[PDB]
Amino acid sequence: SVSKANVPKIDVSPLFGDDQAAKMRVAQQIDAASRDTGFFYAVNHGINVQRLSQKTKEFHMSITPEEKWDLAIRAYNKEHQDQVRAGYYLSIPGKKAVESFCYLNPNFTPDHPRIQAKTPTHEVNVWPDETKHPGFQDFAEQYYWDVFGLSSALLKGYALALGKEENFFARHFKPDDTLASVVLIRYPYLDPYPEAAIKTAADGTKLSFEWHEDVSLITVLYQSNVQNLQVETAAGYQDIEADDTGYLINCGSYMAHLTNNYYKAPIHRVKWVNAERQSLPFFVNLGYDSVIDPFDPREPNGKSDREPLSYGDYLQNGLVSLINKNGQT
Ligand SMILES: C=C[C@@H](NC(=O)[C@H](CS)NC(=O)CCC[C@H](N)C(=O)O)C(=O)O
Ligand SMILES: [Fe+2]
Repeated sequence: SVSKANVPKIDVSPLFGDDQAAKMRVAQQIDAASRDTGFFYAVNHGINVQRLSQKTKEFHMSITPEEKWDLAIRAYNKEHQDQVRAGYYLSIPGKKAVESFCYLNPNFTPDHPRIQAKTPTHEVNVWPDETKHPGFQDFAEQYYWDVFGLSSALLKGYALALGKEENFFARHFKPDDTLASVVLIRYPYLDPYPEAAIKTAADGTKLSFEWHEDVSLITVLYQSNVQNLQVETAAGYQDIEADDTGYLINCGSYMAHLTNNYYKAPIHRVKWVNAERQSLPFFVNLGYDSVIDPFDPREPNGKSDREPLSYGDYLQNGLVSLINKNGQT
């Protein structure tokens, strides 16, 4: 058998309030989890995840092949040269099971200065027809702001955990410029399930997505109650138990960079499971020009031998590298 990963459930509700003592105790829990397996569940997070799941299901199960082409990213539809990130990511029956829809900051409007400049990683979201998907765009945009709010609170916890003032990360995480994304991923039940859509790890484990580190500062993830994720530890790969009432939180490689690897980006992978399920990450990305000066909370003077890296650089190149390593999703 595979052992269960330590993934503590942390009540993050104090991070929304003004009790500094209570916030420090939450920060300690985040520090402990970040130094151990690198995963925890945020509970008492205030988001209606059942409604998120229901609205997402309604979308995934009603969108048509025609709409998918019309919303497709550039990788699937050469007509859509502006859609590197945002849009529909198609399945390929017989070959690729997963499909998804990605959207970015709703404030990336046609008049936004980064959209006008055509700065990489900024795009105007594409949406299905309102009549075909009533309420979906409005729900999805509001969800962006709900999970943005949770993420801001979590970032206060991480900052305090690292010995910083609570706005150390959050001051770079702003509604007008965040590069954060939501992805609404459908992993289908299929009978028969295409073997071409299944990868095998060195240890024989059947996978839907190979080992990787996240391209994010942190990742704030809702999933169904179907166990699938594994994290690599010193004791080997361990199963992360599902909890469809919580958000699974981990650091990405930008956090590892900033902290000189004190908070590592945990290596994880996705087991193949023949089950209809949802994976709904929010990738907490900063602004394109955000630069956090790296430091080391294990060294007396906090100094680092890493160089500052702008977030936009990190993200554009990180997303391309992840596609190269683990395939176009
Ligand atoms: C987080 C869970 C999910 N994995 C993923 O979403 C995988 C590895 S984290 N991530 C990606 O492909 C990066 C998508 C980035 C997104 N298009 C954007 O432009 O910002 C899975 O369930 O497979
Ligand atoms: Fe991941």
